[PDB]
Amino acid sequence: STFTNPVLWEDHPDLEVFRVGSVFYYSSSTFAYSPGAPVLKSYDLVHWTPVTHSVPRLNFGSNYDLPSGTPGAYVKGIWASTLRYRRSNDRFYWYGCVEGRTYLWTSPGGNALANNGEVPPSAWNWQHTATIDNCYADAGLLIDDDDTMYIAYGNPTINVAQLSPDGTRQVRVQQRVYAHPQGQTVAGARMYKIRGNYYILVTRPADAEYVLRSTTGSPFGPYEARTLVSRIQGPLANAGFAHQGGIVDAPDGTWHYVAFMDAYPGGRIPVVAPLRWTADGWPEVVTDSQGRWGTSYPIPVRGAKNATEGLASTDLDEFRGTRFSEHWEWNHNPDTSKFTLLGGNEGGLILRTATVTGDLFAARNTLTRRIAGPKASGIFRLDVRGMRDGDRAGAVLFRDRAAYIGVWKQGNEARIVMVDDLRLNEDGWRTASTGRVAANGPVIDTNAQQDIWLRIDADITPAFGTNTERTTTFYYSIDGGRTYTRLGPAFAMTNSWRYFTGYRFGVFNFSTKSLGGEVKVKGFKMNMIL
Repeated sequence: STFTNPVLWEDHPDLEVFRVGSVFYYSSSTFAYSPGAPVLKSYDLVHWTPVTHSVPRLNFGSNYDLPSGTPGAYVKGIWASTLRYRRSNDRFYWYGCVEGRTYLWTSPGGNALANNGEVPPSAWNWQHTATIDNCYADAGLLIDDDDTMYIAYGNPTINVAQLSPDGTRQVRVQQRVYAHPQGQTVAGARMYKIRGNYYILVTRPADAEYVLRSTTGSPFGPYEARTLVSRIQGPLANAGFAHQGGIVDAPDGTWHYVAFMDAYPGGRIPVVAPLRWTADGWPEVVTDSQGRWGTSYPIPVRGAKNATEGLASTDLDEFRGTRFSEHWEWNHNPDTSKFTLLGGNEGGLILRTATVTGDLFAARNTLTRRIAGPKASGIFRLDVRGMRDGDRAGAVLFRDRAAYIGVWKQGNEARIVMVDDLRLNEDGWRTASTGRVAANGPVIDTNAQQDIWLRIDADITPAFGTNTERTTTFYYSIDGGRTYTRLGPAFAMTNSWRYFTGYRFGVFNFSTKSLGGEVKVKGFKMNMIL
């Protein structure tokens, strides 16, 4: 029984990982996507499924509601943050520093400590619990063995704060518990209590990870460093280096390092290796026989419990019931008066136009989800009969350099179009270009408007550090999805890391004239391209 890396080919960066009984949990960072801070769940560290988000609506300032176009909160919001489960009061604590203040969101755990780490889906209930006016940049929470809470944080040097018993105030801080001896940057703190001593994992961006250990046995350090990895090769080409992430023990006591790689343009994806502990108390990565991060290893937990999630990344989603599956996040906070999940077996998502603008980056209520790699096709099925003069709705390959296939309603004409050259300026994230119609498809009658399928075939095969840009192509069906027609040129995708998040599939609807129009999203399906 073995596994191959990467363990999940979806963009989940700045991961924190820990175990409660039989369950491992993984928290990632989401910038201005809303809900923020997804939590994934796994029985074996290899098969992961999304189960909740720690921040159901971003409460960090009015810019997160995208009230007035770019730069809005693009590439701000949730950077590296931290999640731990507190057994003493059965509560999960998420901390993340956003624009200079640290926000605490918490949820009960449905008595997880007593049920081998399981949390009933209905028990998650995340609430804003505190705002600490100290910036804990790249925070790593530790809930110590005596139930005192510490947070390691900082960039380019590391500090440790002690919080009050309820976790809402700072009561003590020790500055500079670690500084690199050549003045190089460290960041990305995760903090641990292991075998009677304190350890902090830090990244030397973006090619190394160090393991720090308290020299005095106090959580305040100071800490000495040893290398955990530095410029290690494998397990993927053209994806930078395995770094950052965290370490975690399995129920049988063996330890693992879960790191992530810069697999742009798909984004940043997790890889796992075993760890061994030296006689004198330092962790080391178990490489393959050539000193590389292995492409496969033994399964971390044998005979692990099965799935039943519900929706996998590749399952058909017809928006049944009245909440989104955990795969979906809006670009910025949605205007909840302008969308409706109708619910029931029939499902369907109504998107009413929420913004009047010529600029897709300024539009509210663009709904997005991650692209699984290395190659995947995302298919949205819509009814656009409800569109009004000036509306533009469609399926977008969404990032700072974007393209879409969609429908433009102008007077009484509905026409399929493919638009490219949608660009944000990386310096400041204001809009650089509002797009070019690269090709026109057919005018579509009411019957075709009732059931139009829009398909995006995306290649996110890693190309980081190369001179090759991957391409994506777009297709439409107006015969009930039986055949598809190619529209527009192949779209070259950016390998830039500056926007941080990977390319996503999205659906949007806005007006250049006035509000009032709508489309219904009947469903979404992602198919792996083999």
